[PDB]
Amino acid sequence: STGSATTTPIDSLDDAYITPVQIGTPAQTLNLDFDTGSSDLWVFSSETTASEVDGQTIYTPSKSTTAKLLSGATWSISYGDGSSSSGDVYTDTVSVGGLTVTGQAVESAKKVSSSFTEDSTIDGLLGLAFSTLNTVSPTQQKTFFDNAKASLDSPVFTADLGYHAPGTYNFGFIDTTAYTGSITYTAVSTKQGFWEWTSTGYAVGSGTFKSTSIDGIADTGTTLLYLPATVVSAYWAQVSGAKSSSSVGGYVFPCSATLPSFTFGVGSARIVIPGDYIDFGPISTGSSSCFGGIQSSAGIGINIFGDVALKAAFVVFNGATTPTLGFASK
Repeated sequence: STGSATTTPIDSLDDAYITPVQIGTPAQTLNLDFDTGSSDLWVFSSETTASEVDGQTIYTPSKSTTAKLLSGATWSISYGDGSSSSGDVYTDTVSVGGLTVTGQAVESAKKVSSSFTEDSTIDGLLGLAFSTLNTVSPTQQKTFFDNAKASLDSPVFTADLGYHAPGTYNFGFIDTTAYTGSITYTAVSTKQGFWEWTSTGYAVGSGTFKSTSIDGIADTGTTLLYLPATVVSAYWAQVSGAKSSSSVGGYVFPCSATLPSFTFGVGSARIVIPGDYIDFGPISTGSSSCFGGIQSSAGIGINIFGDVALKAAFVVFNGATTPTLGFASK
């Protein structure tokens, strides 16, 4: 089997991407944030505290003939931005782009933090990291990809995120029309439950490539590119008027400035992030100060190749017995 679904930016800045997902029988379609940095599929639901729902589409398991309570199961998750959610668990039929999993754990939110309530466009998350990070207790649950894997033509999914435009998540096949050149594959460590890999270095604009190992994760659920302070300083030093602002919480730059590209290494290959991808707009409405898309990972404890980086590539998440990551230009 295979599946193929379009993923769409939630706003004009690509702050996140939503993908439609069919849950239950008859289908209830919710727009989920596909997140290769976590491993829970959770949704706004008929069980979510009423005051914490504001515009989202909810899953109502009582209206699904295939929903079954996963008796005794609870879940609770916190994300790197300080947001959180928790609740109980059903199993149900879940389809993505024509690919169907029966018996998928669908984690129903009883509580969500304000960040989730305030974002009307995201109805929940669909985790695509390794199932060892899944928070369901007492019985850890598998991700949608883990459950689908054996049925797939090939044990892979691919992320092809758009810049200010829709893109594609494919399951079970590599679309050879969707990228240029070849796909370069690189080793993955699963020890922390992430798609964790080592970049071979970087360049800023037309500058010379610096060979240096940068360990980090491929995370579709993080918006920006978070790298070591040395790397990030070298980038913003090439932007006139850029500064790190403690009050704003990162590097900002005048919107009149030209942003250089940023290149990162994948083995001997190179992925170029165009300068425009690094512009995340005014820090507040009407401001001439713009928020940067490359920020320091200092204090996160890990480097994160988020959407800013991933959307410059066609990315293969290879879930073979020994997982690997592939990157191609596009």
